[PDB]
Amino acid sequence: TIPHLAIDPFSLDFFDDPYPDQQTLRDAGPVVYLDKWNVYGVARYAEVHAVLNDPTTFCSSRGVGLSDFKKEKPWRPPSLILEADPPAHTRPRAVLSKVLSPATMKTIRDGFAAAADAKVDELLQRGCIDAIADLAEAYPLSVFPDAMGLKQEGREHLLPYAGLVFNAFGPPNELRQTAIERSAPHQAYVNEQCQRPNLAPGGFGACIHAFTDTGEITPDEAPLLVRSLLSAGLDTTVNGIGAAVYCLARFPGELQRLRSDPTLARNAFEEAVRFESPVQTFFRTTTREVELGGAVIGEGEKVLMFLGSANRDPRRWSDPDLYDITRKTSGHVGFGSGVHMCVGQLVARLEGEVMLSALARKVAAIDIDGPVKRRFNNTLRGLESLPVKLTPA
Ligand code: MH0
Ligand SMILES: CCCCc1ccc(C(=O)O)cc1
Ligand SMILES: [Cl-]
Repeated sequence: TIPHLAIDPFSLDFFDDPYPDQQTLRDAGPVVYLDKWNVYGVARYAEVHAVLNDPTTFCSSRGVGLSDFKKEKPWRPPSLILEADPPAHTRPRAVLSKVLSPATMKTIRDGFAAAADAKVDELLQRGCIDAIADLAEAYPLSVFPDAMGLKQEGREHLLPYAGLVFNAFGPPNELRQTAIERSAPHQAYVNEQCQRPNLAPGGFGACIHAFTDTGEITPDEAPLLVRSLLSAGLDTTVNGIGAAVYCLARFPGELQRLRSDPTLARNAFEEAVRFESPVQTFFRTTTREVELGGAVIGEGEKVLMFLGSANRDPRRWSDPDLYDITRKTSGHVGFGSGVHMCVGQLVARLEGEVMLSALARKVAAIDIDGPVKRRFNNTLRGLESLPVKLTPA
């Protein structure tokens, strides 16, 4: 009654061109079974959205990766927010919400925007750049580690530690095993910067530690909460900004509309998050037998959500394969949905907005002038190299 497919969604063939296989998964039915890894899969918008908004049935405490924490030891201590269900999740989420709050964005907006404008000026003087290393990576590295309050030395561990966290959500393929086999130096760096003494005052990390007085989190919880932001806060925005530049390179008609109204910068980024979905997939675990779209799913089973596929489901979106910077993007699941919805989305949207704003005002054309290279990750989608030529406005 549930179709069985042999598609491996964690194979290099799938990462290269996931959209044909994603249509196959959507059209096979609301719920499929993935024989390769012995998990259920949901790829339409309706079921992906329903799983995300039923945290009691589809829990996160047994892991949001393939590994089931009731069966295998986690490779690192589980996240206190990402891999926690209510009520345990509520207090750490509230703290992170207040740290990354609307009121907090007012404190950083001018600095984030100025660094965005400075970087575009620096790239325009170079002309032929790599939009990944020189922009998608360079810009967030110049604002987020400082916003975190991190020291200057050692920041080369941040992106490797991030790509390790997102590879480790996947199955035990070579991508995951090769990452974990090199983890120790990055884990040691990250775990040290989470201690209150090593975080500059006024930064995100210090603010989390200051929330131990309220009774929302204890002092021993604060280091793992800083770890969350160092795990989720950098590589996702890199891939998001990378995707936006990619989209503007592939759809010059949208760059022209953006140039003619730079207030579209925020929705241009949001649409790139829908269109590319930097976070492609992750898992939930069923706490009971549950009927999902006419198919019953036993207790203790892993359910794989295709977030990128749900952001391109024609049953929910009009012309989903088109990059449209004036689309009503509200309702996309690129930031998740429900109680776990990305608590750092204001930081991501801010970085994306001010960077697309800088490009909208300073750049007249973005032309790909070199081999594009994809970066392969079990959970992240994005580019390794994007050779582009920037033409000043
Ligand atoms: C500064 C911090 C920060 C930034 C920036 C950030 C940027 C991004 N993120 Fe995202 N992310 C951050 C910190 C988190 C946390 C701590 C959590 C876990 C929240 C919870 O309650 O479990 C999270 N993000 C949760 C999520 C989830 C939902 C996970 C789940 O349901 O299990 C998604 C899909 C996500 N993110 C995507 C993205 C994308 C896409 C971007 C950027 C374009
Ligand atoms: C399922 C991946 C969502 C992004 C993410 C990664 C890590 C954390 C964390 O370390 O808590 C949170 C969210
Ligand atoms: Cl770690």
